[PDB]
Amino acid sequence: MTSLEIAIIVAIVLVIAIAVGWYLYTTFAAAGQQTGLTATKATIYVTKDGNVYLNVTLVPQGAAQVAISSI
Amino acid sequence: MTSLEIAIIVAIVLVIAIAVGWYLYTTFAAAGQQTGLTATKATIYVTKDGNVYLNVTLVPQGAAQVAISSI
Repeated sequence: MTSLEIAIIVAIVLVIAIAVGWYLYTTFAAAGQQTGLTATKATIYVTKDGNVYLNVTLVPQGAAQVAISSI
Repeated sequence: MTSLEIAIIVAIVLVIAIAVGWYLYTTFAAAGQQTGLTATKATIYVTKDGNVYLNVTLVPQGAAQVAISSI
């Protein structure tokens, strides 16, 4: 087909290819941030007056600021 | 044919040829401006008070001012 046609088709083709490629990149960058909490040490402490409190040690697995909902 | 005829025919022929040639040029110049958006980084952010906002990085593919319709 005429070079005009190859011009049009290559333009649209390149736009679509770049879009999909950097879509893959962004999906990878979002999947790499999957995170979660893990505990390495926990011993509930109790005082003489009845006050209790948990003294735990956390380590965030991943690269993010995990949000604690409830204990 | 008589040079009168060749004069007439070459005039009309040259007009038509120039018209079609610069038609091809203008079609190429219009096809070269095919454009589109592409994203390279996107991470939705959320505040403590519930306000959310997307912080994306855009790069226009092509040579034009793309118009965003909806997200």
